[PDB]
Amino acid sequence: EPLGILQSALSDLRPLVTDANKYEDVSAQVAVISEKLIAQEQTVADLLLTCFCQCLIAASGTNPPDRQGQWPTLYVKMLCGHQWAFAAVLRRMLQLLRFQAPFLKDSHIVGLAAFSIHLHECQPSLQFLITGVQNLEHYWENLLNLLCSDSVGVCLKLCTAAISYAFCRFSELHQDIFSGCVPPLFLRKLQYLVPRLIWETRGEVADSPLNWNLYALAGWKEAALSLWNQNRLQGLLREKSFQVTFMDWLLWEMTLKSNNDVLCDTDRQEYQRWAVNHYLSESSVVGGCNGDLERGCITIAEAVLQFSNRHIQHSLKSHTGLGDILCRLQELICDIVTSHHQKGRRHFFFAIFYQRLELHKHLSKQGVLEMCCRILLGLPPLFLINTPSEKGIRTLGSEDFWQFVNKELKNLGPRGYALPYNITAHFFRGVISASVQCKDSSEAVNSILSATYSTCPALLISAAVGWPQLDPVLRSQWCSLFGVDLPKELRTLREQQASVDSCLSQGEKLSLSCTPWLSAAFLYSTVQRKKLPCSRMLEILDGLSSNFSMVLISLLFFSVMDIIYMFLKDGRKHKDLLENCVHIIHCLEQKGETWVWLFQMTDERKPELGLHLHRAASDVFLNLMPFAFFWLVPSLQLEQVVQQQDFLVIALDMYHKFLQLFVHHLDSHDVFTCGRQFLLCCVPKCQKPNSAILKKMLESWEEHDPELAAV
Amino acid sequence: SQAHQDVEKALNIFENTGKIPASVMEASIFRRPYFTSRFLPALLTPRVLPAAPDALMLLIDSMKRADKIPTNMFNAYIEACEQEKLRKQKPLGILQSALSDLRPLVTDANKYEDVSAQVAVISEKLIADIQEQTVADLLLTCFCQCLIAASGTNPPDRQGQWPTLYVKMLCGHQWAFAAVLRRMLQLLRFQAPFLKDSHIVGLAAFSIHLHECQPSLQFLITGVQNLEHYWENLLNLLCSDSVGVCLKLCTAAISYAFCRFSELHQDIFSGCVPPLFLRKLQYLVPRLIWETRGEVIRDDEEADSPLNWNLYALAGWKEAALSLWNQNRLQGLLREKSFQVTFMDWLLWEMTLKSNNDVLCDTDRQEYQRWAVNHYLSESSVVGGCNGDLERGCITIAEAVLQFSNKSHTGLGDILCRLQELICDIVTSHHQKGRRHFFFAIFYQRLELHKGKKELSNHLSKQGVLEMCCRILLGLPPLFLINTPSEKGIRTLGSEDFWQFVNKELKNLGPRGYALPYNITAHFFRGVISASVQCKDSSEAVNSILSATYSTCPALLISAAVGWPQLDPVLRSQWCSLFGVDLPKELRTLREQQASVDSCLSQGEKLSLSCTPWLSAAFLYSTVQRKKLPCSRMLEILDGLSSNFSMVLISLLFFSVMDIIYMFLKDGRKHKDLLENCVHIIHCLEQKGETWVWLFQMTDERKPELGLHLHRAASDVFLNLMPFAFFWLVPSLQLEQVVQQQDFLVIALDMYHKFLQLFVHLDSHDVFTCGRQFLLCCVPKCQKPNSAILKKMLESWEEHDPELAAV
Repeated sequence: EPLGILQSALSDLRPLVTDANKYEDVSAQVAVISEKLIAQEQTVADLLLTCFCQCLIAASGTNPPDRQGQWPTLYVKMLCGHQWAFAAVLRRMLQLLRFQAPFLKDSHIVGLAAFSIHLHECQPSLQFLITGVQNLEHYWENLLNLLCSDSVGVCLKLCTAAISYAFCRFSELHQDIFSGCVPPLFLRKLQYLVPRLIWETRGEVADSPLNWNLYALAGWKEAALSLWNQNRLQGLLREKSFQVTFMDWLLWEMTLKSNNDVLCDTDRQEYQRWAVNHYLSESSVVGGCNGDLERGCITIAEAVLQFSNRHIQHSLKSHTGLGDILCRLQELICDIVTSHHQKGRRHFFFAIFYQRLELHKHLSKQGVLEMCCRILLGLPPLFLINTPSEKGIRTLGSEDFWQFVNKELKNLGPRGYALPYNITAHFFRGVISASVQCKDSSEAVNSILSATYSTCPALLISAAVGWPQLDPVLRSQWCSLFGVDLPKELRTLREQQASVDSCLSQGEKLSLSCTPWLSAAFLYSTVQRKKLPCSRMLEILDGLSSNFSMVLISLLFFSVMDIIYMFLKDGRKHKDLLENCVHIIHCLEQKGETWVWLFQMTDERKPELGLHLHRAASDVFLNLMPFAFFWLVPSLQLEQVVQQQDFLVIALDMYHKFLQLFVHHLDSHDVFTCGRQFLLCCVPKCQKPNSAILKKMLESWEEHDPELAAV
Repeated sequence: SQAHQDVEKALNIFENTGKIPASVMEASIFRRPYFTSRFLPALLTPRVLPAAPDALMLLIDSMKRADKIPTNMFNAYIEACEQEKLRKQKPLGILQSALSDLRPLVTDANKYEDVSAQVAVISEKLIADIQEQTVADLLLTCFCQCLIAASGTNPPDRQGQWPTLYVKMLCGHQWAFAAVLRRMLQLLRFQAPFLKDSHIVGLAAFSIHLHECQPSLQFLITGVQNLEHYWENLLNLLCSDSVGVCLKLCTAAISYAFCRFSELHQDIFSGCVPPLFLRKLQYLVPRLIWETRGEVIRDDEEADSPLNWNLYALAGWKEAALSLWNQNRLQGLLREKSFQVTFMDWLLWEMTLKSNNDVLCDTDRQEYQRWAVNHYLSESSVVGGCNGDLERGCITIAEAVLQFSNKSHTGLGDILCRLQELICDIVTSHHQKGRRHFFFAIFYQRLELHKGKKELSNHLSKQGVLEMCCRILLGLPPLFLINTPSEKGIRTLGSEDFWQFVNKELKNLGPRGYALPYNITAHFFRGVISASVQCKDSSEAVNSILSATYSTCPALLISAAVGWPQLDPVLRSQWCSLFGVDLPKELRTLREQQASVDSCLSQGEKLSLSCTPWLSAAFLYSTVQRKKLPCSRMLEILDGLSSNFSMVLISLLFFSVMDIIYMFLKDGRKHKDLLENCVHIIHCLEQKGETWVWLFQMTDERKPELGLHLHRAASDVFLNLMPFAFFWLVPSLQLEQVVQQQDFLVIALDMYHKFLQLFVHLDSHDVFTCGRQFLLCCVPKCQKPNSAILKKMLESWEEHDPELAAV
């Protein structure tokens, strides 16, 4: 009968406590026997916890806690001295707080809070055979960082009775050592949950509470308010072990479930619009900003780049407080670009991304370069531009989005030669929303888009690929600000597109404007978009121009990249494309040119036309170019790829890279043979011992390092 | 027919911000031939069991019962529920055999012999909750078996002369064809997330075959129309709860219709499949299945060939719906008008899809949209779309948000977050040619349809749309859209708009009457604070606005005064965050007045007066009314000898006769503050008169300045209700209300007219005899015995128009 005696004892302990009968405690030791007579159960926990939760409220009324006795200490001892029950009550408490958080009473809460404090007093209570937790301290965060997200109206009515009990138990001594009785974390969530829920104590800057009135209180809006004004507390949450800060606030507001909250969506945004301003007017000793605004955006981005890491969340957690935060970050960005002393420097907000990409140099182009966009979009299309104000002239330019977009194009693996569209519209839509500030709003654009074409090609080629979805925006904007003719750099593009969409129909001619690699993009993308074959592209073209070949090279490049994309999707070859290219080559082989310098993954001697192309291509792809160089080289003549200049110096320098990938096993044969037969009837460098050496082992370098000397 | 729609509207109003409506309470006493036997039983006839183990609507009933509103008949409500519980306290084998004898027949010999077996099915089905929930899953299930049995011998092209026949047989009955529908509803709502992968294809082929028969189902619980009003309910509920199933299904009622119903000219084929399946596969595919949006490539190797009927030996659901979106005959069929998808239907689908149900992470659910919006924003207008007019975009989004209502919600937040991404590109441009006027217009035209005053059905919709008009403005703030600066080398910061909207159709929004709520009156201040950066001074641009605001749009200031204490630290912190210098000269006089009032109340120091007698008497009133102090400690501290005193004593009478009402509409009968007014009157008498009738006159004939600077802040719900108060309080005075007043009789009649034009009452309609007294002793213009016998009828004008000409 391990139960009957249990209830008999925990009942005899009921009346014996109404009066502090001296030394009437050994009846505690008795229960030990009972517990020793019982060691699935999950009831000993509740049986032993209700004794406390009921004897407290039963004695209270006869006397206040301080003048109550030495009872709870001995109870906690007789409980903890058997390190198996102490491994259960914790579990039942955490189990009933979370799941049935609302299905609780107003008299069981305090019964757990006081027990929690009493636990904190017996720090020697430390068990190690409890998976998930190591020490006691961890338990507090473990349960509270789950309560303050699922249900907030129970982390306040549980972190208030604890204080109202501590300030009635130990409120006899401890002028200074008081701090150390309560657990620290309790005394922080208050500082974050009280104002939020009730406004009467937002910004405003006695003996004791009403003698433990909680047992027959009239509410919680006055028991949480009769305690926030207590001059003994407001002079207590200033030490370091009770100091809430700015980042540690975002980390908790980002985790509130929109649903299960208690505030309407049009009331939990005033709280943020106030707090974000209360933490910007502070000192850094506390952790808050010193009155600036830079440190108010750096510190909101450095948290979003830290809360997503634990939410990989493949393709569910309810709508987090996230998003809202990013709306209180643009209401603040419109206050440092719209001003009269701009001095428009933006080196910051980008060096913040140069760090996360160096922690692991969840790859870069998987889950971090998709937040450097979700952020960079929610902003206005003006922040991407500098807007200097040297002497009121207020010229235009950009040097921190180019130097950066040249290292985030590695994101879009779909195409490889292009950015996405949604990050190319903001730019062109910004240079139009910034010229306004200038005097002649149609003489800066001509300057920006002319400095471009030489510093950030990768942005135009993503326009060319999207023109028919973009023109009716720029036009309707320049015709909505002021009805004046377009500039000479958002117009040339319309002409170069119309000189295409017509001549593809029924055939007339092509105009061949100055820069090749833009006309070629227009042409190729239009073909692809109209589903035409690859035979019109090659007949509607000049034959006597000095700017013909430089179009065909560029046309071969996109074909290569499309092959490579088709390989990274249900790996195969897509035979048809391998034909187009060879035609292209034959369309330029009776002119005496050199197409083999796209396959130089360096910058040694490539004429200026490649750099402006390779500096637009991702690096996920140029690591594969060899996977495409040994498919369309053998599909050519065995002799029309040798009259060139320095051929094999690319061939074998590329085979050196075809191996690192292994460590198409069926393609190893074709590479081993085609990069083995040319080496006889090749350039006049060597006549033997080079094919032998190549057959020896993977020592092409050990001999080439000396062979390339003479050649 | 009507009262039920009214109950629905009231409930929809009692959930987003729920205490009680206002028009119903006004009508309880005015309209009380129609509040009993036409609206109460309308709310008590629904007496269903408490289906939810809680109070879902009985909240409103209990709240009304807290008052005298519902009569003792309330008891019969409870006694009725019990009675309902007294009402609800509570072969097939050979059918399975026959219905199962079919499968062997249909392998090769389906040569018109599958008829007599149908005759037997129908002959035994004649004789047959469990009676229905069991037979449905017995008829239907036979499909999923017979189909799969015949789909191994030959494809559907050649076979398939039984299915139409079996369905023809089923529809031949009436009490069973109406069970399969609800059974499929339940079987695709609850058990849908996990039932099977071949119990589906046996439902697409039962959906289609129910289309080529065009049966009649005019009688049903909900679906009254033909099928076309049934597919949409199903598909909408489903795509709102379960997405993957919607696509798994839509892409199986198609693949079964390019194989079957093939080999026929392309002009009539498009009538076999319903329209909505395509009208929804044009939307789902590019949402879930990326790689088909228009970014990567158009891969095509099998474009012109009947795609293989492989769903029974397939590999997955990512090649049965992508080997279909690439078939030319379809991709060239999604261009007709019978099924388009336009930029006002995409929203009403995407703006009702609650997270916790979708299959996408947040940072992909927030890229899909940004792709869509930027695809219906570069599309012609003959098709659904807007060429490049960001204005038109925002207009459409706002119109949809307004036409979605007919709190906490997740989908709507995303739309309201894209509004900001669109707008913030405007305020940072300073159009000066297309300005905020393009936006507010929408409201004005959504708010004119409800002018045909009716039986408490449109007012509710009016305030319901108004609350959303407000919620929006709080959902597209960069926080200074509501500010109209200019440019002539400098910036003036003026705001000529949002003042008309407030003076016309916003002040009649919230409680307390004369004020607004403290969620929209902070945006104006937190916006002048944030737009005062562009200028060069930043301390005078604010004083200019706040000095102009005294003449026009005064209803804002008062809403600050009434709500100051929870507004001071906000600004005191914002300013220090931005500049970090002293405050201006017009944002601190308010603080000084508040502090003076406070410091004077505790002890008493003959409060001063800041020459603005409709501000300095709002502080004084609210500070009292919140701390529950009485009158005597309210006007015992005024120092009126010759300064502006009577005005500070009339503003209080206004504020005290506009809160006798907020304590009437809000579950009450009468409040005891009229004594405060009977005292203010005795204080205005001791002075040299200072008459008080300006307030009780609606025209603008001779009302002095403040007399029309006040009514320009009230609401038309109250000003239409003053006579009530005028006739409540009057009887507490006599022999001085007239003989020493000016224009009393005229006003009394002007009021007694509207006291009759309200309704189509001993405590309500009693001043009949009262107004039948003032005449015998009044300012005698003619007033001999005619108005004593002429106002004794229904014509207060048959002779008054002339009896006033003799004055």
